[PDB]
Amino acid sequence: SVQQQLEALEKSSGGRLGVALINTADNSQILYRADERFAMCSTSKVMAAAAVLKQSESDKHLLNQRVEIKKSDLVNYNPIAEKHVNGTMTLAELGAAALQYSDNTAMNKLIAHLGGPDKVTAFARSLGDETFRLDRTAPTLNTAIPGDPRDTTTPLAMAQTLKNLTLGKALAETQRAQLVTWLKGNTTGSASIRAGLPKSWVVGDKTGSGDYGTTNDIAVIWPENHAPLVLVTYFTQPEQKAERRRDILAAAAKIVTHGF
Repeated sequence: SVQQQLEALEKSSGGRLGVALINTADNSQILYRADERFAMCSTSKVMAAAAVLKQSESDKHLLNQRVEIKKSDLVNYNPIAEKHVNGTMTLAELGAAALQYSDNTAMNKLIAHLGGPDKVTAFARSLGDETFRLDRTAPTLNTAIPGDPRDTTTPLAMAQTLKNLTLGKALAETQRAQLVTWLKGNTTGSASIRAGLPKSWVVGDKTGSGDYGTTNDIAVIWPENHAPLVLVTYFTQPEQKAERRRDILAAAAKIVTHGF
């Protein structure tokens, strides 16, 4: 069975696997350690970007506003923000970089503009997500230390919230459509969830990778002839310098989507 397949996958992987799939056709779900906390890592960027979109619903000027990119803003990873040192980037462009290239500088600007990590948590709360919690900026929010509650959430919680953001009540139509466009254009997840699904399926996702070989991916999937599916696959390991295993996420995705 699916459950027996996942536990077997987990057992041979050498880590801890968290899975949460919601079939919007009938709201049925497939859960594996879905109520356990995991470090979100860069998948938390979706909540930061969405927080800015919610504000833009009340300020038609926000998204095009500018922020200047200094050389001191560059952190451990910023492939897009680097191309703009001494120049500027609009909040929209920062949202794009943070999500489609997982630019860490871009994420920080968004957090800064919102007023800090605590504000992102409040936004999550306003959405009915009582699990999510952002405590730090990039890149320290990626330490993913076992048992550390900072910057974590559960698979089910993130699945429920990702659903509300992309297919439900969370955002106004234009903003919601913008978030979806950003997710579909992601360039960092070909070896993760996407790798475990039929080539024709349309997918929008946000990956994450941190210490303890933490490998994550949350996505919205549009089959050719069925209602959408929302999937969260989190994976983490016992040793601080373990390698990431994007292939485990692909395997989990194939296991749970069998039949759609």
